[PDB]
Amino acid sequence: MSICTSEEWQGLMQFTLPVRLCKEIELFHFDIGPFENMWPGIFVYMVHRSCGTSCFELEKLCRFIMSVKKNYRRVPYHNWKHAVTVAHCMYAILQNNHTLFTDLERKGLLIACLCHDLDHRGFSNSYLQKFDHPLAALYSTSTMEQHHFSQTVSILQLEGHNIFSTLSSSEYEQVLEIIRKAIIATDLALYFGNRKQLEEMYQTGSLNLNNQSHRDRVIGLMMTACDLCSVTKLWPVTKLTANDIYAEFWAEGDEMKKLGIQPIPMMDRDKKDEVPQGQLGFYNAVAIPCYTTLTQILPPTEPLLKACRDNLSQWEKVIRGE
Ligand SMILES: COc1cc(F)cc2c1nnc1c2c(-c2ccncc2C)nn1C
Ligand SMILES: [Mg+2]
Ligand SMILES: [Zn+2]
Repeated sequence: MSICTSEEWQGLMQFTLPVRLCKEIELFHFDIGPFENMWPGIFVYMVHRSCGTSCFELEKLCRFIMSVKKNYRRVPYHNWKHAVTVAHCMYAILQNNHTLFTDLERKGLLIACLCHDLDHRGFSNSYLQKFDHPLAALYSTSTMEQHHFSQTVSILQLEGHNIFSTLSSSEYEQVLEIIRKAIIATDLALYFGNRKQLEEMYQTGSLNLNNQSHRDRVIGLMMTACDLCSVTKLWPVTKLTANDIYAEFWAEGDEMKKLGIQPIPMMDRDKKDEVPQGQLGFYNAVAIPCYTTLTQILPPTEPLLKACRDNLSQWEKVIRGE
């Protein structure tokens, strides 16, 4: 696939985060947006503050991050910026609930977050399946998500990027499986089922964090909550992020129009007027339920739901002309 230069990872090793960001990075609403140059360095900081300064060989970690950066395409939304936004939200989740998770879970989850959309071409699973893309022949279900995990393993299996080699054989297999489940849970189709099972478990009082299956379900919803966190930022950031998401949807719809196929309104560039209504529906059907369930299981996660509710109110104000 694609490897980083020696210049790149060496510069990353030298990086020190400014003290004003130290405070701000702990906050859920933190926008990485204005600090592009610092993004690989922000990740290292997060790994170190969550797992410790010596739980990963600095050299190997820097080569990994830099190769991960390289294997993210320059698509409008599913890019390197998205990888770091998702990893930051996970960092904020882990920090506010530190001892609920194991050291192996904290490790794998931050890496799974940075790799979850690895080598995204800007096309949905529906597209790949309907136009019989080689990737759909390889992976029948959760097409992109199984490919993103394949890329993650392939970056690990690269010369001096294998950040986990120093773990036990038992521990290496576990973390690689935590990562597999985490990246697969990021397939939004799987979320709806998972969210309903967790909601029942919470209501009946049967949710037990010591139960592996229950644990894997909670991690899954954390993955979805991190993947959607752009809906959790200040209204001007959230509004701009939706422009990138729709730029990608419209580009996919344009490829269907070129084949004579009419795209769904969401992927139609001619149907922009329907976007505020589409966002309201997504917040009501997907985002609000996700953050609601996450707050019930993990009460410290509450500011995510609070900001989501604020952005929903903003979309209502766009619909009602305010
Ligand atoms: C009608 O609006 C939407 C429809 C939709 F299907 C997905 C999304 C969406 N609106 N905001 C979103 C979506 C996503 C997302 C999540 C996981 N995989 C792919 C994407 C694009 N992230 N964010 C912040
Ligand atoms: Mg994805
Ligand atoms: Zn994603």
